[PDB]
Amino acid sequence: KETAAAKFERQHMDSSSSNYCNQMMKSRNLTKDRCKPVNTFVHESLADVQAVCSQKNVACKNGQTNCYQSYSTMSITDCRETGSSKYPNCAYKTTQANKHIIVACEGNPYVPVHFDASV
Ligand SMILES: [Cl-]
Ligand SMILES: [N]
Ligand SMILES: [N]
Ligand SMILES: [N]
Ligand SMILES: [Pt+2]
Ligand SMILES: [Pt+2]
Ligand SMILES: [Pt+2]
Ligand SMILES: [Pt+2]
Ligand SMILES: [Pt+2]
Ligand SMILES: [Pt+2]
Repeated sequence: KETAAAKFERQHMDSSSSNYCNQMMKSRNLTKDRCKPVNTFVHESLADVQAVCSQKNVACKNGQTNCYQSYSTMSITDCRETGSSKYPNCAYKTTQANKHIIVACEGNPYVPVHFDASV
């Protein structure tokens, strides 16, 4: 019964080390049945990420036009499973950057529902 907006917050928001991704991928239920291979966390306020839905309108990867690019760079952590990672012992490399995010927005209130990319 999780909404698309709630799922985006669970997978992609960290509004709060080398082991960050190992710990975060676990606590967000992204290693439950399989190791989710790639995931990005946004290290910004929920308000600042929701505001992206009023910024630069762009096409999404899938061809819809409800995508938005952040005008500002944001603090993000990229998590990517190692070559040698095997479930249920899921292993991630943690990479920090300052990049624009692209999100899909839907619904009322009009908030992020899908992490399209970082640029
Ligand atoms: Cl969707
Ligand atoms: N930027
Ligand atoms: N971060
Ligand atoms: N997403
Ligand atoms: Pt951070
Ligand atoms: Pt952080
Ligand atoms: Pt930029
Ligand atoms: Pt989606
Ligand atoms: Pt996602
Ligand atoms: Pt997707």
